[PDB]
Amino acid sequence: PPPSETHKLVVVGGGGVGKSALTIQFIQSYFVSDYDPTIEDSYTKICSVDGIPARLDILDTAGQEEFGAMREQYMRAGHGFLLVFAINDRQSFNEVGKLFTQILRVKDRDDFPVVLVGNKADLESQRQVPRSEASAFGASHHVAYFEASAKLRLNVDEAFEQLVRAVRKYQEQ
Ligand SMILES: Nc1nc2c(ncn2[C@@H]2O[C@H](COP(=O)(O)OP(=O)(O)O)[C@@H](O)[C@H]2O)c(=O)[nH]1
Ligand SMILES: [Mg+2]
Repeated sequence: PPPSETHKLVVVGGGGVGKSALTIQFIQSYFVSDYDPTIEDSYTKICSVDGIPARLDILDTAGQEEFGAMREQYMRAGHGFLLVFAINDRQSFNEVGKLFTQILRVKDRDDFPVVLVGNKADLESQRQVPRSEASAFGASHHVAYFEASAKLRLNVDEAFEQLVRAVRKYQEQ
Protein backbone atom coordinates (compact mmCIF):
# COMPACT_ATOMS: atom_id res chain seq x y z
CA PRO A 1 0.00 0.00 0.00
CA PRO A 2 2.82 2.58 -0.58
CA PRO A 3 2.03 6.38 -0.55
CA SER A 4 3.79 8.72 -3.10
CA GLU A 5 5.82 5.64 -3.90
CA THR A 6 3.08 4.89 -6.48
CA HIS A 7 4.56 5.37 -9.93
CA LYS A 8 2.81 5.35 -13.29
CA LEU A 9 5.38 3.93 -15.72
CA VAL A 10 4.86 3.74 -19.50
CA VAL A 11 6.70 1.33 -21.86
CA VAL A 12 7.03 2.91 -25.31
CA GLY A 13 8.80 2.10 -28.57
CA GLY A 14 8.21 0.76 -32.04
CA GLY A 15 6.20 -2.35 -32.76
CA GLY A 16 7.99 -5.66 -32.43
CA VAL A 17 10.82 -4.40 -30.19
CA GLY A 18 9.74 -6.40 -27.14
CA LYS A 19 7.61 -4.06 -25.01
CA SER A 20 5.10 -6.80 -24.06
CA ALA A 21 7.76 -9.46 -23.66
CA LEU A 22 9.74 -7.12 -21.34
CA THR A 23 6.70 -6.05 -19.33
CA ILE A 24 5.40 -9.62 -18.99
CA GLN A 25 8.86 -10.73 -17.90
CA PHE A 26 8.83 -8.06 -15.16
CA ILE A 27 5.29 -8.84 -13.98
CA GLN A 28 5.03 -12.64 -14.57
CA SER A 29 8.70 -13.80 -14.85
CA TYR A 30 8.29 -15.84 -18.00
CA PHE A 31 8.79 -15.21 -21.71
CA VAL A 32 5.77 -14.74 -23.97
CA SER A 33 7.11 -14.91 -27.55
CA ASP A 34 3.86 -14.09 -29.37
CA TYR A 35 1.91 -11.52 -27.34
CA ASP A 36 -1.08 -10.13 -29.19
CA PRO A 37 0.49 -7.01 -30.75
CA THR A 38 -2.95 -5.37 -30.62
CA ILE A 39 -3.29 -5.58 -26.82
CA GLU A 40 -2.52 -2.45 -24.81
CA ASP A 41 -2.80 -3.22 -21.09
CA SER A 42 -1.73 -1.75 -17.80
CA TYR A 43 -0.22 -3.87 -15.05
CA THR A 44 0.59 -3.29 -11.40
CA LYS A 45 3.61 -4.59 -9.47
CA ILE A 46 4.41 -3.90 -5.81
CA CYS A 47 8.15 -4.36 -5.24
CA SER A 48 11.16 -3.11 -3.27
CA VAL A 49 13.75 -0.85 -4.91
CA ASP A 50 16.79 0.45 -2.92
CA GLY A 51 15.10 -0.95 0.22
CA ILE A 52 11.94 1.14 -0.33
CA PRO A 53 8.63 -0.47 -1.46
CA ALA A 54 7.02 0.96 -4.55
CA ARG A 55 3.70 0.52 -6.34
CA LEU A 56 4.35 0.43 -10.06
CA ASP A 57 1.47 0.91 -12.52
CA ILE A 58 2.94 -0.13 -15.88
CA LEU A 59 1.27 0.58 -19.21
CA ASP A 60 2.46 -1.63 -22.08
CA THR A 61 1.55 0.48 -25.14
CA ALA A 62 0.30 -1.01 -28.43
CA GLY A 63 0.78 2.32 -30.26
CA GLN A 64 -1.82 4.93 -31.24
CA GLU A 65 -1.72 3.92 -34.93
CA GLU A 66 -4.38 1.17 -34.85
CA PHE A 67 -5.07 -0.38 -31.47
CA GLY A 68 -4.02 1.88 -28.57
CA ALA A 69 -4.79 5.25 -26.96
CA MET A 70 -3.40 8.55 -28.30
CA ARG A 71 0.05 8.73 -26.75
CA GLU A 72 -0.20 12.28 -25.45
CA GLN A 73 -2.80 10.87 -23.01
CA TYR A 74 -0.49 8.41 -21.26
CA MET A 75 2.60 10.60 -21.97
CA ARG A 76 0.93 13.32 -19.88
CA ALA A 77 -0.15 10.84 -17.18
CA GLY A 78 3.23 9.03 -17.09
CA HIS A 79 5.63 9.54 -14.19
CA GLY A 80 8.45 7.69 -15.97
CA PHE A 81 9.17 6.09 -19.34
CA LEU A 82 10.86 2.91 -20.45
CA LEU A 83 12.01 3.71 -23.97
CA VAL A 84 12.60 0.46 -25.88
CA PHE A 85 14.20 -0.37 -29.19
CA ALA A 86 15.73 -3.59 -30.54
CA ILE A 87 19.46 -3.78 -31.13
CA ASN A 88 18.87 -5.60 -34.48
CA ASP A 89 16.52 -2.88 -35.86
CA ARG A 90 17.95 0.56 -36.65
CA GLN A 91 14.44 1.86 -37.59
CA SER A 92 13.30 1.06 -34.01
CA PHE A 93 16.28 3.04 -32.75
CA ASN A 94 15.19 6.01 -34.89
CA GLU A 95 11.72 5.70 -33.38
CA VAL A 96 13.05 6.19 -29.83
CA GLY A 97 14.69 9.47 -30.88
CA LYS A 98 11.23 10.62 -32.03
CA LEU A 99 9.51 9.38 -28.88
CA PHE A 100 12.12 11.12 -26.67
CA THR A 101 11.61 14.47 -28.40
CA GLN A 102 7.83 14.07 -27.95
CA ILE A 103 8.13 13.27 -24.21
CA LEU A 104 10.23 16.38 -23.55
CA ARG A 105 7.91 18.51 -25.64
CA VAL A 106 4.95 17.30 -23.54
CA LYS A 107 6.81 17.83 -20.24
CA ASP A 108 8.43 21.13 -21.33
CA ARG A 109 11.78 20.09 -19.85
CA ASP A 110 14.75 17.95 -20.89
CA ASP A 111 15.11 16.06 -17.60
CA PHE A 112 12.04 13.86 -17.16
CA PRO A 113 12.60 10.27 -15.91
CA VAL A 114 13.43 7.98 -18.82
CA VAL A 115 15.47 4.82 -19.17
CA LEU A 116 16.68 3.60 -22.54
CA VAL A 117 16.50 -0.15 -23.28
CA GLY A 118 18.02 -1.92 -26.23
CA ASN A 119 16.27 -5.29 -26.27
CA LYS A 120 17.13 -8.62 -27.99
CA ALA A 121 20.68 -8.73 -26.60
CA ASP A 122 20.59 -12.47 -27.36
CA LEU A 123 20.83 -11.58 -31.13
CA GLU A 124 24.32 -10.05 -31.02
CA SER A 125 25.36 -11.10 -34.57
CA GLN A 126 22.23 -9.38 -35.94
CA ARG A 127 23.06 -6.08 -34.27
CA GLN A 128 22.39 -2.99 -36.37
CA VAL A 129 22.99 -0.35 -33.66
CA PRO A 130 26.46 -0.31 -32.06
CA ARG A 131 26.36 -0.36 -28.32
CA SER A 132 28.57 2.77 -28.29
CA GLU A 133 26.06 4.67 -30.49
CA ALA A 134 23.07 3.72 -28.35
CA SER A 135 25.12 4.64 -25.27
CA ALA A 136 25.95 8.05 -26.72
CA PHE A 137 22.32 8.66 -27.48
CA GLY A 138 21.50 7.87 -23.85
CA ALA A 139 24.34 10.00 -22.48
CA SER A 140 23.39 12.97 -24.67
CA HIS A 141 19.87 12.75 -23.18
CA HIS A 142 21.14 12.28 -19.59
CA VAL A 143 19.62 8.82 -19.21
CA ALA A 144 20.76 5.34 -18.24
CA TYR A 145 21.03 2.72 -21.00
CA PHE A 146 20.54 -1.03 -20.60
CA GLU A 147 20.89 -3.78 -23.16
CA ALA A 148 18.29 -6.36 -22.22
CA SER A 149 16.88 -9.70 -23.42
CA ALA A 150 13.27 -10.38 -22.58
CA LYS A 151 13.85 -13.86 -24.08
CA LEU A 152 16.58 -14.70 -21.55
CA ARG A 153 15.31 -12.33 -18.82
CA LEU A 154 18.51 -10.30 -18.86
CA ASN A 155 18.42 -6.74 -17.39
CA VAL A 156 14.59 -6.74 -17.13
CA ASP A 157 14.35 -6.07 -13.40
CA GLU A 158 17.43 -3.86 -13.59
CA ALA A 159 15.99 -1.53 -16.26
CA PHE A 160 12.64 -1.07 -14.47
CA GLU A 161 14.42 -0.59 -11.12
CA GLN A 162 16.65 2.09 -12.54
CA LEU A 163 13.57 3.87 -13.89
CA VAL A 164 12.09 3.91 -10.36
CA ARG A 165 15.35 5.47 -9.11
CA ALA A 166 15.17 8.21 -11.73
CA VAL A 167 11.58 9.05 -10.89
CA ARG A 168 12.49 9.23 -7.17
CA LYS A 169 15.48 11.53 -7.68
CA TYR A 170 13.30 13.66 -9.98
CA GLN A 171 10.58 14.09 -7.37
CA GLU A 172 13.13 14.87 -4.67
CA GLN A 173 12.79 18.25 -6.37
N1 LIG B 1 15.35 -12.91 -29.84
C1 LIG B 1 14.51 -12.19 -29.09
N2 LIG B 1 13.28 -11.94 -29.55
C2 LIG B 1 12.40 -11.23 -28.81
C3 LIG B 1 12.83 -10.65 -27.53
N3 LIG B 1 11.79 -9.98 -27.01
C4 LIG B 1 10.77 -10.09 -27.90
N4 LIG B 1 11.16 -10.84 -28.95
C5 LIG B 1 10.32 -11.17 -30.13
O1 LIG B 1 10.00 -9.95 -30.76
C6 LIG B 1 8.66 -10.01 -31.27
C7 LIG B 1 7.88 -8.87 -30.68
O2 LIG B 1 7.84 -8.94 -29.24
P1 LIG B 1 6.65 -8.25 -28.47
O3 LIG B 1 6.70 -8.46 -26.97
O4 LIG B 1 5.30 -8.68 -29.03
O5 LIG B 1 6.92 -6.76 -28.90
P2 LIG B 1 5.99 -5.47 -28.78
O6 LIG B 1 5.24 -5.37 -30.13
O7 LIG B 1 6.89 -4.26 -28.69
O8 LIG B 1 5.03 -5.64 -27.64
C8 LIG B 1 8.12 -11.39 -30.93
O9 LIG B 1 8.31 -12.25 -32.06
C9 LIG B 1 8.99 -11.85 -29.78
O10 LIG B 1 9.16 -13.26 -29.70
C10 LIG B 1 14.18 -10.97 -27.11
O11 LIG B 1 14.59 -10.49 -26.03
N5 LIG B 1 14.97 -11.69 -27.91
MG1 LIG C 1 2.98 -5.51 -27.36
